[PDB]
Amino acid sequence: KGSFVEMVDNLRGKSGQGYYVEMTVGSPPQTLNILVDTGSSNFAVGAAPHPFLHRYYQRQLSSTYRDLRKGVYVPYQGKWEGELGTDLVSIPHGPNVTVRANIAAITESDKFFINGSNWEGILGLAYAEIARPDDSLEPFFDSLVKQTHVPNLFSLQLCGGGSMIIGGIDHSLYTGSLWYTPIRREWYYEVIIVRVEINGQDLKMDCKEYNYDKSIVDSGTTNLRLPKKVFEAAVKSIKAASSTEKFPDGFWLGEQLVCWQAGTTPWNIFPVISLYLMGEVTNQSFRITILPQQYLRPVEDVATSQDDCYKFAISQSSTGTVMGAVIMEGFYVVFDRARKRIGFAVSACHDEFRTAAVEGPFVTLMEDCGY
Ligand SMILES: NC1=N[C@@](c2cccc(-c3cncnc3)c2)(c2ccnc(C(F)F)c2)c2cccc(F)c21
Ligand code: NA
Repeated sequence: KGSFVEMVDNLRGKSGQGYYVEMTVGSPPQTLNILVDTGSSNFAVGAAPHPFLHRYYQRQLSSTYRDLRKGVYVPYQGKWEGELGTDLVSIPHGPNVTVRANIAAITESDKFFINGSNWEGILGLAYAEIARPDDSLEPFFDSLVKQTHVPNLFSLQLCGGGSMIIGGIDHSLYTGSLWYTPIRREWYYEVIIVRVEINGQDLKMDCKEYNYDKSIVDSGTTNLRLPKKVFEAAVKSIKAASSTEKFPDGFWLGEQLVCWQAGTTPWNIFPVISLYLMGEVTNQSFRITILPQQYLRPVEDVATSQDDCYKFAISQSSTGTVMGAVIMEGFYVVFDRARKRIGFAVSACHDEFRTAAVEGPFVTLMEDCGY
């Protein structure tokens, strides 16, 4: 155990409900399913009964628990609040190690836990800068790296199951080349989008529009979220490409499903979306190409099962671009913290006409694209 091979397929999930890894907290170990979240920096676990919780962290049963005598209140679409402490943590299908880490024991929450998601807490994988109550609460990955010989890198293969490879890159999880984009600032995993194309047609905006006010890679968000101006242009362009069929406005707003008779989804009418990411060299970029099989999220429901029903998984944001799970799915994503960069490669996990791609280089002879 502890080898990248034994880490393959260590993630599970429910579509739109996040991807989770099995973890243990306390001594003796208490097994919990934990949402893998690149969009936050707290390790926070249900620590009191809840209607949506199968199990929860019982601090009174752990001799290794240490109370930090400090509250944490996290309002955000909902909220969670609790108490801080430290305890022994391990990932049974991860590295062969046990570490002492900060843990926020969630004692009260609103719209945080989801009915039937199968997870009991969240593993915030981003940086200390966005940790709550402040940057002095060391995130889990920082403790893991400080306490062991685990390399300062992790990778995610999200399969729309999947794999979280801690401390390395597993070559069996992707094909082709790994293309790197710089982490602009170590808070969220912030990146820069330099160009957006839909059906190979450039949106023709100043590239700063794509990164208003930041662009991040977030496994804890389902959708591709875009700033208002970008979102409006994307929708207009997708509507034009798919004009042979007209859908309700609620569909485009992500509040209404679109259904087709089972096996008849007209994938061909929907365009490919290309996001060009800043390269590791000046004015060089690479693109990641997403198919409608990624941006039209199937909604599993026995009641609608004579059909295949989808939610449009692209939505408006007022807090910048969010490259959520629907974007990460079908790409092997390397969070290369040691080299302050994020790598993308086509994942080993489309149709007979098109395939998702990671390709480059592209030259734009260009202004700075960030805020
Ligand atoms: N990326 C994020 N992680 C948060 C979160 C909280 C609860 C459930 C999910 C989730 C639901 N469905 C599918 N995937 C994920 C995500 C989050 C917000 C605040 N505090 C934390 C904390 F635990 F670190 C996490 C969250 C809330 C809102 C916007 C976001 F970008 C995130
Ligand atoms: Na180390």
